[PDB]
Amino acid sequence: HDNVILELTVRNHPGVMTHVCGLFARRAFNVEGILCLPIQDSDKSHIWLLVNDDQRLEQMISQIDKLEDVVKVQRNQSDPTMFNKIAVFFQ
Amino acid sequence: DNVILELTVRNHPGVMTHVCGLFARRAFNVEGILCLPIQDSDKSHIWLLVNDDQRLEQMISQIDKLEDVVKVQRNQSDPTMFNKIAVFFQ
Ligand SMILES: CC(C)[C@H](N)C(=O)O
Ligand SMILES: CC(C)[C@H](N)C(=O)O
Repeated sequence: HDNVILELTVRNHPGVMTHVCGLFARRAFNVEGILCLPIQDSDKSHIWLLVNDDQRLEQMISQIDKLEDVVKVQRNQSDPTMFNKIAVFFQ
Repeated sequence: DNVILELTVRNHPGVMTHVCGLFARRAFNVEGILCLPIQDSDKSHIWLLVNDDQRLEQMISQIDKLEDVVKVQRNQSDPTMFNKIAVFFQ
């Protein structure tokens, strides 16, 4: 499984997830898993995307950070099996 | 006060943009998301944690009408699933 996990720190405002996924949509780029949780006592959230490793990711990652509501992006700084662990309880 | 809206959708690019776009076009914030692929299928499950809202009534028929949304279920998952997940994440 050549997947990578992008962990985004975003503003918790309407529209943010549509802007982020929209960038994958415009590249015909499937997102495999998503988690989004608010960060307590803040106006921000984390979004985790699970996507396949692709030669276009580095430029897409740069495009994600340029979004006004994305304050930060990390790649493969999350538990690599988090979606396998979550799935076990919720399927 | 929150509710989970549960979608079965086609696991294809742009599908999550179409779903979240419905909320964005109403300035309706989404508090929690989980999306997981359904194994041995072309579908994924999406759980959306949102404020139970008079607006969420009008939205629900809009979501169901999306070509790529296979099924909509509402209030069938305890909203604490997101608190349970959260105890394990930074
Ligand atoms: C963080 C994200 C899910 C944002 N709350 C939105 O509704 O687009
Ligand atoms: C199901 C959803 C996350 C879809 N795979 C998409 O990339 O929009």
